[PDB]
Amino acid sequence: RYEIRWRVIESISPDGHEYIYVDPMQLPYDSRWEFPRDGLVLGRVLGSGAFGKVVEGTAYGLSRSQPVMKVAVKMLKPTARSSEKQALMSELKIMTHLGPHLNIVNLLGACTKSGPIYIIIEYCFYGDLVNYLHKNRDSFLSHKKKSMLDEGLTLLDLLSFTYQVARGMEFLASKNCVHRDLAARNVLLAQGKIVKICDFGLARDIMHDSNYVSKGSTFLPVKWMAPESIFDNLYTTLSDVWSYGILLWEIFSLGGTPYPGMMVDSTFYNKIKSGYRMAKPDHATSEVYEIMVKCWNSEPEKRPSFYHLSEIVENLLPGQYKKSYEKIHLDFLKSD
Repeated sequence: RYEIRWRVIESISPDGHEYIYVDPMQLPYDSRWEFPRDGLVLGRVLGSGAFGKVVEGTAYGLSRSQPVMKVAVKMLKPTARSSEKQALMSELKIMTHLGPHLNIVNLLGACTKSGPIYIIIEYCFYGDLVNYLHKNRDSFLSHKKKSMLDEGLTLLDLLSFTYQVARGMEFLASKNCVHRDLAARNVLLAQGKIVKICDFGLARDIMHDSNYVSKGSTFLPVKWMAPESIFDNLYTTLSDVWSYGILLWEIFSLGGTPYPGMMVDSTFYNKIKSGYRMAKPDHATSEVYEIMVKCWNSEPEKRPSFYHLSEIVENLLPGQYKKSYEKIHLDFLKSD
């Protein structure tokens, strides 16, 4: 049952109600990513799920800038079915198609012969944003109080996370890529407080995860899904924009649960159909809440694009933030 959530839209109708996803099986794989298993040392498990895990590792000779490099490694469980092994390959093709960006968890290499499949990816020291925000809750709170009366976590960090996710999603959307599970649990934080969007599905157990709900064959992240996804099974980049607003609510609640205290049941769905939206989280500014509400337009075409969101949020960031971000993004693309 493992497969990546992400899809690439091959073609879409003018209205946008019909589309075709690229079938990764159609694409050939070039082995530009192949890396000798002997150049990899594996360490401790970083996350473990129903059909695979992600492990910390060190790669020797994988990078020219960093001949000794800390990495993460994705791999299936021992029982894993052939179909899912193919899903790992598909993931390799999709990443190759996207190419690099500062704010996604990037592919670095792969071991696909003479052993189990390994996907070598960037290591994100701080883990996922939910856990990071929970652990730094009281530090943010303390900063807020000091600011009120006059190394941690600040409002500038929260706006930086907001911006970097918008930039990573603008990149995916620019590639006709739809994430379909955008949420704080799928945003990792690297050293330097660089946020990196991913699909951490391999390392979760979907059946026991209360962020997902059964429908039919699968488990869906209903509280992050746009109404046309919930009701009509449609997922486009504009659906992701809805998810992005839900993610912002998680960020500015410092890792709160969306629709807190509401269970996904018939009354939940009826409230959504009636136009219910979440209230402002405690630590959102009014501008930030305005951004969320725009993302939650019932009409997909009225939602802002990720380019427009990146532009809006840049207006909330000090001019020098943008200049550091652009330098770090440059440094990243020049690496190796």
